[PDB]
Amino acid sequence: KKIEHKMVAVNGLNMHLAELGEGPTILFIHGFPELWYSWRHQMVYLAERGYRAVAPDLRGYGDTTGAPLNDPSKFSILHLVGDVVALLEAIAPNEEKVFVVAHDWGALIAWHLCLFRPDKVKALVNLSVHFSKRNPKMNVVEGLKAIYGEDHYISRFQVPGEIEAEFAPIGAKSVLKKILTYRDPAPFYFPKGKGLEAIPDAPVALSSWLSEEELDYYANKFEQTGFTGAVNYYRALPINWELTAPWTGAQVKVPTKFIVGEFDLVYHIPGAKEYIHNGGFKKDVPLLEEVVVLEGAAHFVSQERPHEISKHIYDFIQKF
Repeated sequence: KKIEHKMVAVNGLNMHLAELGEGPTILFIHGFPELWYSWRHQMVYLAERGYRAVAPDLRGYGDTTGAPLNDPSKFSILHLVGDVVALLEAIAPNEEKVFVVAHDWGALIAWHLCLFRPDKVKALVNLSVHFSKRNPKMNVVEGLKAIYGEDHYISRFQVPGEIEAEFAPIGAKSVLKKILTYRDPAPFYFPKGKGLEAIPDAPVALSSWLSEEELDYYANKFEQTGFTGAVNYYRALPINWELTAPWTGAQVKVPTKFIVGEFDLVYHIPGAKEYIHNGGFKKDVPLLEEVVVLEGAAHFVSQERPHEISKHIYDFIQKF
């Protein structure tokens, strides 16, 4: 059996969904700047082991249509979780709870899914992005700008049109290659006018996990769609901060496994390692199982270390 692609009408969107296997549903949620395609290895492994793997393209990505690119306010965390809740109702009508696997912005969506609707998630495997406790004093954009300054990627992503104009002359393939092959623990810097010049390159041998065919799949989708839908998620971070005040003090009560690559830039945010390892993470997420750090791996662990990630998912969900 091959991977089946369908379109599902949900939360005002026409959402592209890729599917493989039969049995209990596992929803895979991708991050930035990625696609359903990022789960290619895991869908195969889990389907061959008696699970039904479902991976959509998210609001503003790939073959998912309907979101107003001109309005970043329609890319809030409330809209994104709304999309996922609607999807699950449409595609898993007979499972009250499903398994969720998520990465990066997908992981952020999944954290809030669990906060808003724990009645929908039986267990969670999150990659790269740890639970981010709301800072009472400032939003994420402001907090990271205080640490890393004006050229931080999240800061530079904020003004509509700006980063799109920077990527325009460079091309989708060169931007995507530069990001996917990134290994340095520093955040991305996009100083005005300087293209991809502020981004360090790793030795070529360390990206042998990414074929030219794989890179082309990503590049071809993003050349068509552009980067606006994807980047809009970061533009909604200031409103996300305001809109999430009701959940100050709320815990995630879903059984959870967290996995991160050693060199993931997110893992190197000041204070992140302390939060993760010394009790803060477990206090917000009481059913957090043992945290897994992948030695010698960077941000894109589902593609860089597919066997390790696939087996970690299988072993976790088999416990339920």
